[PDB]
Amino acid sequence: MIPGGLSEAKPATPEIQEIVDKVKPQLEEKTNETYGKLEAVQYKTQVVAGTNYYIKVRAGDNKYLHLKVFKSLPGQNEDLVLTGYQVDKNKDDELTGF
Repeated sequence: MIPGGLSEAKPATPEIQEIVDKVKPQLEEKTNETYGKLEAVQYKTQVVAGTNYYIKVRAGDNKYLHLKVFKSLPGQNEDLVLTGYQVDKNKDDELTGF
């Protein structure tokens, strides 16, 4: 039958790291919250009224983060949008139910 949770988990390339830079800059200017120039190390994708993304970004060559990059649809707001993110989380942290 169908699974019960998020998808798998792959490494983050420059494109995926751009996906974050797509709404993560706004993310930063959204909660007036700054991180410190992070890079993507891994990520995934969700599934809703479009397609949400989840990118795991590092934070100091050792710390990490996790932010969103939702992609609505062309017929309405094709542009991207942040559904929720994360800061100095960890490796054994959770990603769903968030």
